[PDB]
Formats: sequence, structure tokens, C-alpha cells
Amino acid sequence: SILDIRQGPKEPFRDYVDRFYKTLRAEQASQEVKNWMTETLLVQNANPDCKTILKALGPGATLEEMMTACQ
Amino acid sequence: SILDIRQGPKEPFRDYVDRFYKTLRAEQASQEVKNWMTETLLVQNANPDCKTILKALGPGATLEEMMTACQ
Repeated sequence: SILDIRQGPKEPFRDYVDRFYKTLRAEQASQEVKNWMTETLLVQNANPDCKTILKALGPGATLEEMMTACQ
Repeated sequence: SILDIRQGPKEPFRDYVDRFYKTLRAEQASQEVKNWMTETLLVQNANPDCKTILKALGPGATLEEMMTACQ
């Protein structure tokens, strides 16, 4: 179900982040899982432009940095 | 780096599974993270036909079942 959280073509990155972590919270994701999801599925399900930017940023970007990049 | 493990267009699913978990093992993924990755990124980075089959199978499929589906 986290799998179906995908950033909409005109959806601000911040709104997609809100929905992504809301879903993790409902699925009782541990902090460890949360860290992994942030570095993987959060990037993979971003929209084409944001996904591109996040991949350029690279793994180990913090959420703060991803949000800056895709604003 | 798990992010760059993607099933090749003619790559048997089993070979992609081998590479996917090898990479998790090198990144010292916990069992909890391993379970989450299996239900999410393993499916997301499968090739177009296999990804389609795995999504039809649905979340909560075991690896055994995913392997059966994409053989």
C-alpha cells in the first residue's frame, strides 16, 4: 500500500511526503524501516522531474535535502 | 544502491532476486527491512512484465509466490 503512494504530476513534493509518511505511520513502520523507505521508495515513487532530481542528489540525502531539491 | 538493482528485460526473476538480496546483505539489512523491501522495492524494480504480474498478485505475496508468478 505504500507502493501506491505516488507523487502526482502537479503535486508539490511536500504534500506527497505528508501522504507517504502518513501511510508508513498507519502501517506501524519502525524508524529503521522509515529510514530505508526514505532513501528508496520515497525517491522511486516521486514524479518524473523530482525522481530525476532525487537520483542526482544521490543516496544518503536526508529528507530535508530532498525537500530542498524538489521545491 | 539497492535502488540501482533493477531486473533486466531478459533477466530471469530468480537471478534478479539473487542480486537484490546479495545487495541487501552487503548493506546489512535487518530481517524487518528485508521483509519491507521484498513487498516494495523488489516489486517496483522488477521488469515491466514481472512488475505487472507482481502488482496483480498483490501485497503480502511471499517471495515464494512472487517467484512462482514471474517464472
